[PDB]
Amino acid sequence: KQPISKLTRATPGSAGLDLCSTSHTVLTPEMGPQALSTGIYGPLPPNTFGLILGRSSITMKGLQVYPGVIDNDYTGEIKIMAKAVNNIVTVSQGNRIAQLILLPLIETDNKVQ
Amino acid sequence: KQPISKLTRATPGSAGLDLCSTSHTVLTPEMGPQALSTGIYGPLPPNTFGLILGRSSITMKGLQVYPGVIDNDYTGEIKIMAKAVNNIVTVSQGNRIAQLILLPLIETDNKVQ
Amino acid sequence: KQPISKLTRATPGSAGLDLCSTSHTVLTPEMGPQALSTGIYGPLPPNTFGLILGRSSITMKGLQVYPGVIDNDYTGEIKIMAKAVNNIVTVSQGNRIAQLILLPLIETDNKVQ
Ligand SMILES: O=c1ccn([C@H]2C[C@H](O)[C@@H](COP(=O)(O)NP(=O)(O)OP(=O)(O)O)O2)c(=O)[nH]1
Ligand SMILES: O=c1ccn([C@H]2C[C@H](O)[C@@H](COP(=O)(O)NP(=O)(O)OP(=O)(O)O)O2)c(=O)[nH]1
Ligand SMILES: O=c1ccn([C@H]2C[C@H](O)[C@@H](COP(=O)(O)NP(=O)(O)OP(=O)(O)O)O2)c(=O)[nH]1
Ligand SMILES: [Mg+2]
Ligand SMILES: [Mg+2]
Ligand SMILES: [Mg+2]
Repeated sequence: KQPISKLTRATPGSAGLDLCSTSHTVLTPEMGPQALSTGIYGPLPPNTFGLILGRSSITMKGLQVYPGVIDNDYTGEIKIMAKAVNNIVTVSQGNRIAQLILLPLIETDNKVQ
Repeated sequence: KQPISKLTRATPGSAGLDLCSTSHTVLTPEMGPQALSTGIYGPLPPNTFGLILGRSSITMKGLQVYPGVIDNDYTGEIKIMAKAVNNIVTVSQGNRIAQLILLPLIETDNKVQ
Repeated sequence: KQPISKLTRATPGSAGLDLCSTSHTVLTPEMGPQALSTGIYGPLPPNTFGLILGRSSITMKGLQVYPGVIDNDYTGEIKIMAKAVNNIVTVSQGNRIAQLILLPLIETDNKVQ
């Protein structure tokens, strides 16, 4: 169970923190959306939330990552929601397949149900 | 016609403001993108804009929400752009199917056409 | 080779900077993801990064843009990653098909591999 602080960025000016799949997974379009496990857990730094997006090279190879929100106070495992677009996609254990981007969490007076 | 201030968040640290469909709608993949009505209208708080994203549990059930930008000065009805991925999807009136996330609107000198 | 400063926004309160395709391109669903060229190059203003999203009217006409991250220090050509959803899509040279949104780049202590 690793916290977000263990993630790395490709370059100093890279916006995304790369996420790996902890399992070897084969995906086909007929399977629809699948939740890939990353081994990384919330919560996030104060006053931030996360967006999970695909890496461009992975998108171009036919694996679509559906953008996901990581809440500031989420303490579960970060999953990547993904679907093979056209072809059979093979995700090997350790392949970096998505990235976490951190964004400011704006306060509002909206009610909390 | 309800303003964004009427939306609610799941938990204090939830980044998204949940959006419902005001109509019962059936969707199939052959239909392609459909615009679902929410009953909620812009504009947004000063110096912010909005992103519309799917809820993860709804994405995993096979309804893809295409991410959308809500401009600061949009005064129309917020719609959710959605497509059934693989299967028939039935959206009941009142189902929360997407979420609005508020983000800072950065000023630049880019021209305004 | 044009910098981001040359882009325009639809209205003063429009969050997105519109991106055009510099080539006439036909797309079908069987083709999967294709990278469209825009003629516009990073890098981005200090302390910002970019998200590339579809325009809503273009999404509703059946061209899906996969959201992409533009890093602060990217100096290559901004491309739009796109797929025809259901039908044949014809992108004419000069059609505005996506938009760049600028967001704050949050600093963290994550390591840089
Ligand atoms: O891609 C994702 C999206 C969400 N998540 C986790 C973290 C986020 O805080 C949590 C809930 O996200 P959403 O609000 O998008 N899902 P939903 O509205 O279905 O669940 P909840 O009712 O708990 O808010 O799911 C992921 O791990 N990966
Ligand atoms: O998912 C969405 C996306 C956009 N919208 C509305 C609000 C946003 O301010 C407005 C215009 O969004 P885009 O700029 O993405 N669309 P487009 O560029 O086609 O229209 P315009 O030329 O008016 O900017 O459409 C939604 O209601 N839901
Ligand atoms: O839609 C996109 C996404 C990315 N890009 C460019 C700019 C961005 O800085 C760069 C790298 O993006 P990602 O980190 O998403 N791709 P990946 O992780 O495959 O490459 P790298 O290993 O270089 O980080 O690709 C685009 O031009 N359009
Ligand atoms: Mg990268
Ligand atoms: Mg939620
Ligand atoms: Mg627009």
